[PDB]
Amino acid sequence: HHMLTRFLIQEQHAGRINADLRQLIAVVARACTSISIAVSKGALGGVLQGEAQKKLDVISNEILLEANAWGGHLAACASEEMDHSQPVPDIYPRGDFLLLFDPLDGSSNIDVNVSVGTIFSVLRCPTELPGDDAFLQPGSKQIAAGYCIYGPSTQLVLTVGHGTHAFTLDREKGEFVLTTENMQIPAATQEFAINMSNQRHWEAPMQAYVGDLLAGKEGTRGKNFNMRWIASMVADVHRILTRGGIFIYPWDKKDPSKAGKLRLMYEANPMGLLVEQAGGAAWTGRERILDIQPDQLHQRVPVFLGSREEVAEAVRYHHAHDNA
Amino acid sequence: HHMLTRFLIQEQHAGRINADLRQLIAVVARACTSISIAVSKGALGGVLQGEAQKKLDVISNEILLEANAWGGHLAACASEEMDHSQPVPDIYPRGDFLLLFDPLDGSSNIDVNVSVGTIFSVLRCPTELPGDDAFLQPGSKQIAAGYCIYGPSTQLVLTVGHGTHAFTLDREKGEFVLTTENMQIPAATQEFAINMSNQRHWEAPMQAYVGDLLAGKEGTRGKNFNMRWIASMVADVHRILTRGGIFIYPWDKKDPSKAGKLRLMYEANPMGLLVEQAGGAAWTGRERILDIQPDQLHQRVPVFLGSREEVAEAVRYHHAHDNA
Amino acid sequence: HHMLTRFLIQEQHAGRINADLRQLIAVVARACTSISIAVSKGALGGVLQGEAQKKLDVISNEILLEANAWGGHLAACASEEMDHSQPVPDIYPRGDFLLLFDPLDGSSNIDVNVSVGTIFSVLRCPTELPGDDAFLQPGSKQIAAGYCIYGPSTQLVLTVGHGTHAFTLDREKGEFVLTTENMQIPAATQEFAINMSNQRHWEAPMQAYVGDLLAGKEGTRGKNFNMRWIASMVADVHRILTRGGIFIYPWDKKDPSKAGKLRLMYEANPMGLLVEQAGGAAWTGRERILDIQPDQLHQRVPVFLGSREEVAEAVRYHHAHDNA
Amino acid sequence: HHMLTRFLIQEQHAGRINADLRQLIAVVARACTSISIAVSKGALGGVLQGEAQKKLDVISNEILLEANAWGGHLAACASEEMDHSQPVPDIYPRGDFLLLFDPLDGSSNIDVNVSVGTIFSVLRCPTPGDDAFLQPGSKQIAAGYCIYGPSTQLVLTVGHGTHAFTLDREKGEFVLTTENMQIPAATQEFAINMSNQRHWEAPMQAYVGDLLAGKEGTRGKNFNMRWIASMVADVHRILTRGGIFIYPWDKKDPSKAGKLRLMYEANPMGLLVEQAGGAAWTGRERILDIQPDQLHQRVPVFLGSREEVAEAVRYHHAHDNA
Repeated sequence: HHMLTRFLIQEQHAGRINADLRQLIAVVARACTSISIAVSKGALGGVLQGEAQKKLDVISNEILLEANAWGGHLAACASEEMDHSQPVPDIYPRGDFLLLFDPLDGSSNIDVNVSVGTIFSVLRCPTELPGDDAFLQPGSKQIAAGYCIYGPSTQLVLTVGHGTHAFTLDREKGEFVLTTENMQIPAATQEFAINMSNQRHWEAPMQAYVGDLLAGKEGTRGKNFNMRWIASMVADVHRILTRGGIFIYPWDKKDPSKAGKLRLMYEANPMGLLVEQAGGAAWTGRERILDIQPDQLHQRVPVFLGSREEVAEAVRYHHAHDNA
Repeated sequence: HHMLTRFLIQEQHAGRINADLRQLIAVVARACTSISIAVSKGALGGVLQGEAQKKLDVISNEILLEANAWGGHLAACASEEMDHSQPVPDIYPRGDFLLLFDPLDGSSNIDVNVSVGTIFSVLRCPTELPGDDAFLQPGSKQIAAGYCIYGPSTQLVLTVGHGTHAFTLDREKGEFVLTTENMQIPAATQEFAINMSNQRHWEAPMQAYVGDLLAGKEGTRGKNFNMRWIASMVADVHRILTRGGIFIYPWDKKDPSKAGKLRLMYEANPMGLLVEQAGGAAWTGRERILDIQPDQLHQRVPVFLGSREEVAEAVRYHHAHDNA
Repeated sequence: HHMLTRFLIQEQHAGRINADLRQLIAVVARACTSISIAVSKGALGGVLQGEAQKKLDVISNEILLEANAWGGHLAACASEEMDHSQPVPDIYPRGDFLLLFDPLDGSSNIDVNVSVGTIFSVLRCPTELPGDDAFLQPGSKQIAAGYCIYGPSTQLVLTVGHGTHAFTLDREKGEFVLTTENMQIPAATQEFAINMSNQRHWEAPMQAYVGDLLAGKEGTRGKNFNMRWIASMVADVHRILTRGGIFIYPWDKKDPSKAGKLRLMYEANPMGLLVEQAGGAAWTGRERILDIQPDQLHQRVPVFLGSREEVAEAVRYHHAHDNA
Repeated sequence: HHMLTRFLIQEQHAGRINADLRQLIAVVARACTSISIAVSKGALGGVLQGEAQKKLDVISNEILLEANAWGGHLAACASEEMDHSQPVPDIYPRGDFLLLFDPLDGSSNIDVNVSVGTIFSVLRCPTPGDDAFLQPGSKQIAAGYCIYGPSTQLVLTVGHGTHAFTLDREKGEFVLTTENMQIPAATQEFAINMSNQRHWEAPMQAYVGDLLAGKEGTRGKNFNMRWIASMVADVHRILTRGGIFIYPWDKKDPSKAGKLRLMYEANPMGLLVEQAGGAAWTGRERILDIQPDQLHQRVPVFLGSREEVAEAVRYHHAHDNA
C-alpha cells in the first residue's frame, strides 16, 4: 500500500513540488478527512440542508484559518460560500500560496445520502497582503487541483501537473492510499451527464447537440448514448475520470446575465485541470476553460468536460452555429 | 438513541410482527452491515464490475445460507442473480418465510463511488419444499420489505406494514439507529427521475408526459421541473422518500418483448411497498404494482413511483391514450 | 480468517454443543463487544469508579435481559454485583440455561487504563422457575465458560469442554476471529502472580511456598522466579494461558471468616475450567476447585491456577503442613 | 471537546512553546496513533515477542526519519533499541531538537494483551552526536508517553504541569481528558518487582519489609501493591491516583547501576511525575539533576507520591550514615 504521504515525498524528490506545496496538500487532505468523518455519521453526527452547508463551512473555515500553523504556507484563502477572499492571520507565518476551497459540492444531495464532495485549487501569490485581485489567474496557472468525494468510500483525487491520481481513505488508519495512478479518460464515450430538465432553456447549438445524442444510432452520431445526472459535479466527474464520458452545464436563458451555473475559480478551473491531466478536455462550448483570464472572483462559465473527442464534437456544434 | 434491535422488539410487543420475522430482519440487517463494510473499503478491501457483483453475491449467499442457524426461519431464498430460488439446508430448522434478495442495486455505479444498495422482500410460504412457484405472490402479500443504501452514510429503510422507517448505521457500534420514523412522501413534487437518453424509445403517452415536464411553466403543468438520474434505484427512491419526487422506468421499444427494465419481485414490489407505506403511489403507468399476480420469478414491469399526485398525473396520460 | 460464528457452528456439527448453547454464546459475545466499545472510549464515551462498574452492569443487564429474544435460551441470570439471581422474562421463550456473569473483573483498574475483563459461566438448569439454589453446582458441571479481556486488543477466550480457544475482535468487522486454537499452558513455569502485600496474612505453608520462590536458585527450587500482579484476574490468567505461570489468591487472616477473596461461582470455576481445558490445574491449595459443591451463590474460595506442576508444588506445601 | 491541536496552539500563544516544538509534538502524537492502531489489531494485523518489538522499531524509525518533512525540527534522533543516536537526513530541513524515543515499553506484555507504551523525551541541541544528548533531565523541554490500553492515552508535559489526552478513535485525534494531573503527596500503593527481594541492598529490603508489616510495623498503615511490568502502566496509575514505583539497584548484575535507562525512561517519566507534584529520585539523589555519562546509562528509579519517595530516600540515607 502506497500512502499519500510517501507519494507527496516522492513528488518532492522528483522535483515536481517543493516542501511547502507538499505540506499544504497535507493540510487539505486532513481537512477532507475531517469532513469525511462528519458526513459519514449522517444524522448521528449533527451535521445532518442549508444548515448542513453552514456546518461544513464552519469545519472548513476553522481548519483553514489555522492552516499556516500546520504547514499551509498560505498567503490567502477563498471559500465558495464567501463573497471575498480572507487573509491569513499574522500570528502564524505566511507562505506563497492562494487556496480556493469549495467545502460542499453537490449541496442538494447532502440530505439524501448521495455522494457529495469538496473541490480545491491552489494558485501562487504573485511575487504581500494578497487580496481578491491576486486570485484572478487563468486555470493554467494552477499549481495543484483536486477533489475529495464522500461516497460509499472516501477518495481524494489530485493533480500537481503530472497526471491525475486517485487515493482511497483507509478508515482504520485515517490515511489516504494510492488506488489509481494516472487516471485516463477514454477519448470517446457514449455517456453524457447534463440536466435534461433545462432543455428548453439552452441555446440552439446546445439543443441540436443533445437532440443528436437522443437520436443515437438513428441520427448523425451513429451510436446510442446513455445518461446520468447526479447533481454532484464531483460524482459525475469521478465517473468520467474512471470510465470516460462528458459532463455539461451550459449557459441557459433562465438567468440570461449569468454566463453559466458553475463558478470558474472554484469548480471549472480545478475540475478542468484534473480532467486535462487525465487526457480529457475542458471547454466552455467555444474556448478552453483553463485559458480564460478571470474578471471576478465569482465569475460563472459554461462547462464541457470529459472525453476529449466528445467535447470536441460539442464545441463544433457551437462554432458551426456561430459561423452560420 | 433508538436501536434497531429495540425497535423490532417493540414491533413484536405491539403485535405487528412475531419473533420469527424480527429475527429474520436481524439476519438481513447484519448481512447489509457486512456489505456496507466491504463497499466502504473500496479498492482497499475487496469489492473493487461483474467481479464486484459476484463478490457481493458470495458475501450475501454465505450469510443467507446459514440464516436458519441464527433465526432466519427461511424456507427458501431467491437472489436476483440466480435464475431460480434455492431451498434452505435441512441441517438447520426450517421456517415459514420466503426471502427475495437483490444484493447489488445500481451495479453500473459500483466502481465510481456513487451510492448503491441492497433490496429485500419477505413473503410467507404457503402452508412444504417450496419452489419458484411459491414465490409468485402479489406485492400486497409481502410481510416485510426494505433496502440498505450504501452512501456517505449507510442507511437501512424498512417496512413491516406500519409505515416506512429509516435507520442510520452507527459505525462505531456496528448497529442501526432509528433516524427517521414514519417517512412521508409529499403528495406533489417538482422533481422527476427518469433516464432521458431513452426518450425516443418510449410510447406516446410517456413522451407526452415528459414533454410537458420539460415545458414546465410554459406548458399545461404550470410549474417547472428539475431532474436527477443516478441509475441506482435505491438512491433515487431514497431521495423521494426523503423529499418527494417521481421515479420512472417505463416500457420502451429497445427490447419489445420485455414489459420493462425493473423486476417485479426483486425491485418493484419491495420498493413499491416502502413507497406506499410512506404515502406514495406505485403504478405501472396503468395499474397498481402491488396487485399484479406475477407469472414468473423474473417478470419485468414498468415502474412509476413516488409523490402520489404526480404518479396519478402520469397514469392519466396513459389511460387517456388508451381511450383515444 | 476463522470467524467465531463459523467456529460455533462447527462445534454443533461435531455434537459438542447444541443450537441453543451456540446462540447463547453469541449473545454473550455480542454483549462483550458492546462493553469493549464503551471501555475503548475511556472518558470520552461514558464508562469513565463505582459509577464505571454501574454503567457496565447497566449495559450488561440490558442486553442479557433481552437475551431470550435473540436465542439466549436462559432460565435465569446471576450477576456478581447482585445478591441473588434474576429470572428471565416470561414474555420471551424460556430455555434450559443458567448464566453467571461478572461484567467487570479488575474493577480497581477501570480508571487507570490497565486491561480489565468480563467473566461468564454457563450451567444447565435441572429438569421450573429456577432460583439461587439451582445455581449451586460444581464447576465440573459447567457447559461453557469464558472471559473477554479488554486490553490494547479485545480478545474472547472460551471453552465448551473441548479445549480453550482465543478469538481476537476485528474492530472493522465487529466480529471475533480465531487467533489461538487449543491454548496450552506449559506444565512448568518460572512466573508467579500473587499479591505480595498480603504476605504477613498468609498461613504458614503459603509463606514457605513463596519464601522458596524468592530464594530461587539459592533455595530448594533451583530456579529463579519472576512475578507480576495486575489485580485484574483476567489479565493474569490470560498471561498464563499464553505462556504459563501460576496465579494465587489464597486464604488470608485479614477477614478470617472469609474462605478466600475470589468467588467460586463467578470467578474460580469458569477460570478453572478454561485453565484445565488448557492442560493447567485449578486447586484451592488442598483440593480440586471444580469438584467443590457450593453452599451459597457468593461463596469465596482460595485459588491456585496455572501450570500444573507448579500448582502441584503449591499443593504439596499445604498437604505437608496439614500432615506435620 | 478540547483537541490536542488546539491545546498545543494555546500553549504557543501563552508563550510556553514555539511553533517548532508544537509541530514536533504533533509528529510524535501521530506516530503514537499509528503504533496504537497496529497494537489494537493484535494478531490480526501482523505485529502480534522480539519480532513484535522489531516491527514497532520499524514503524517508529520510519516515521521519525521523515519527521523533518512534517515539522519535526529535529537535529538528531535516539531510539532505545539502537546503540547510538541517528542523524536526521540532509534532504529535509534540520531543526534544534534532540528526540529520544522508546517505541515499546513493557515488552514482556506485548504478547499477552496488557497495556504497553511508548516513552519520549525532547532535549534542545546546543548551537550533533551522542554526546549532544548528554544533558540532565532538568533540561528536557518536553516529555511524555502514550499508553496503549483498553483506551489509548497520551500523557504530556512541556514544563507547565502534566496533561492526559484520550484518543478519539473515530476522529483519529487526541482529546484532553485530564488537565493538571496531580499525584497525592502520600499513598498506600507501591509497585515493585517483589521477586527480586533477595537481591536488593539493605535499606531497600528494610523499606519493603516495613511496607509488608503495615499497621503492625513502623509505618502505621497497610500497603497494597501492583506489578504490571509495563512502566507506563504503573506510572499511569500513579499519575491518576498516587503510589510509588521502584526499580532499584540489585545484585544480579552488580556493574549495572539499575534496570531502567536514565535518558529514555527515568528522565522523561521523572519530569511527568515532578510536573504532577510527585518526586523522582534514585533512592539517594534527584533524578533530573544527574549529569549523564553515557547515552544508555542505567539508574535506580523511585517515582511517585513525594512523601513516600522521601520515606524511601530516608531509609537509604540512614543506612549510608549508619
